[PDB]
Amino acid sequence: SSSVPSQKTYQGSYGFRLGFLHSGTAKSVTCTYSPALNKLFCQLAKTCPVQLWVDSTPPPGTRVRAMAICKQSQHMTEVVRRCPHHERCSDSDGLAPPQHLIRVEGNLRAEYLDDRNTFRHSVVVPYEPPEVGSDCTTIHYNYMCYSSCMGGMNRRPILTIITLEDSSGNLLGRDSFEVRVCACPGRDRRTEEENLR
Ligand SMILES: [Zn+2]
Repeated sequence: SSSVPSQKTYQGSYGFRLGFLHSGTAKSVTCTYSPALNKLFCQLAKTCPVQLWVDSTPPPGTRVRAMAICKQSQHMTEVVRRCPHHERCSDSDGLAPPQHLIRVEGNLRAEYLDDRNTFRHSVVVPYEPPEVGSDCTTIHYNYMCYSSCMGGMNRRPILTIITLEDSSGNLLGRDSFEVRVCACPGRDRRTEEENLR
């Protein structure tokens, strides 16, 4: 009735870790990642490219799961879901449950899970190796509530946990990042980094 997934970074046998575009903080950026904060800033329901880097190719049937949790210990048993307003909106892509914060864009093989025991939401896709001309695999995520949505992200720091799993669900790798969904990611990142003095 209470639990939390592990957030322990784990590179594993295949050298798994995340990467992000180096987009800077101009006002026009639709998303941007802060290395100093390990924090992705993005806009509501827009493309967030997240890169999967491995040193060696994982086995057939490997999968990539994303799940959101509250970062603070006093809230980590609370399931992260969309707020009442956005859950009722007509923004369904035909695949994602209306309550799920995290969607995958542009992948018809995305699978969405309400865990039967923990009730937590996640979205999982097949692992694909990098395409011709690329050195990493990119997943396009969408975050479907704002950080300020009460009943949703609740103005709480939220962590996204990305896990590399084998076909049976066993852990092969894990990485994570804080996520802020906001109107102007470039300005918000530069403002939060200004305090790093
Ligand atoms: Zn919302």
